[PDB]
Amino acid sequence: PPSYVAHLASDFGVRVFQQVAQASKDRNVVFSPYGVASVLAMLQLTTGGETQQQIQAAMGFKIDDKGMAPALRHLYKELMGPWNKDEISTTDAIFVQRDLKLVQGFMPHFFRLFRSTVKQVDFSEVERARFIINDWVKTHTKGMISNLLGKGAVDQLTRLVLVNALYFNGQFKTPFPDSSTHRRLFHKSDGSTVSVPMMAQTNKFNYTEFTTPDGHYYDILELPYHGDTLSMFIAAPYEKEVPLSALTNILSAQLISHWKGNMTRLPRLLVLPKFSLETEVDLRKPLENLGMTDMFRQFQADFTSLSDQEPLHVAQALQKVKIEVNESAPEEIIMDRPFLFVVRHNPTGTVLFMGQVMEP
Ligand SMILES: [Cl-]
Ligand SMILES: [Zn+2]
Repeated sequence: PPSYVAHLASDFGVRVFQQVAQASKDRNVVFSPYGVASVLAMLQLTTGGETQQQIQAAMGFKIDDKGMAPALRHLYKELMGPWNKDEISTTDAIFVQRDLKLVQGFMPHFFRLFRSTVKQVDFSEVERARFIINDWVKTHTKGMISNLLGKGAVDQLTRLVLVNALYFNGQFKTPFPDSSTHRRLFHKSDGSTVSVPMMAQTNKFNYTEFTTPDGHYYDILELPYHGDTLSMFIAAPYEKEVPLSALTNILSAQLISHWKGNMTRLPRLLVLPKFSLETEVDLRKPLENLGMTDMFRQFQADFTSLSDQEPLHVAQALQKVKIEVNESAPEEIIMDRPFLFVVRHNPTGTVLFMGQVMEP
């Protein structure tokens, strides 16, 4: 049912998300499982030796394997095509220090595969190199993702920067009435409460309930987008006493597919907090946790496919994502507690976005 590579990409990106979620247990996190898989799929082409092994081992595939590069290319083009209706602004980029002899033939080879190019910049001009990179990222995200590199992120010694940014403000197939949006009490994991804008809509929603292995029931709702291609999945334990982590730790691309397959439409009243999350994740620690350590270590990093004439290592590997959820006697579903969301491309089964709303 899913694309073989879409599954590999999604499963990989999900494992990375779980690493971020475990690190920031009680903070908001919005992440792109597909984005991180994609930028790391590209990194495979620049990477060699042990550094490549670690990435390949973690992703479950080699950009080397036959048809693997086309597959990703087709997947991307499928996700970003006009037929989707619901726009997704995304960008990735490898920035390399200028005046470093690159492996003759790599540039055009990288382009033939991913239809992107490696950008060369002078990190010597720290603040200029930083603006060049940030303005690129903003320019290629409808101007939505700004300042992806904060002051200090890069210095005159930076030689390789890895960047990925996404913005999504989708429009629901069935919109929430503006009039129903009101301030409502949200219960945070620590037991405290804040009053936040929540949307309300009675409709025949896609819904189903799963149990955690330990037997805790949790609600899952699917909110399709007007393009009939993407869907948001909202999931959270029914019992507030059960932490959201109980879901995040069992999460997988495959589980989400089962959620979808078990959905039935039922007259429901959904109260869902209106929210706008922006998050930058430093991919280093999460990726290191998954066995990919070489790529960040100066002289141990093997990027000999990109440049064998001079040592390289990733100074920064950063993803920044902005997601906005807005308006665009039946059973009552109130998301007044920390919950997961998943944005999914259903035709391919790709997990584009994933996040936890710990505090709207
Ligand atoms: Cl919680
Ligand atoms: Zn299955």
